[PDB]
Amino acid sequence: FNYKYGWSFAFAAISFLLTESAGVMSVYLFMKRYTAE
Repeated sequence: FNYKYGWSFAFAAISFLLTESAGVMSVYLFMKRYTAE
């Protein structure tokens, strides 16, 4: 037997990272824009 995960598995893996990064950048931006409020 042999199995492997495909490229779309890794495409789901890399796309996991960018969602969690920008959500921190939302709270970066929200704390930054709350300073101006």
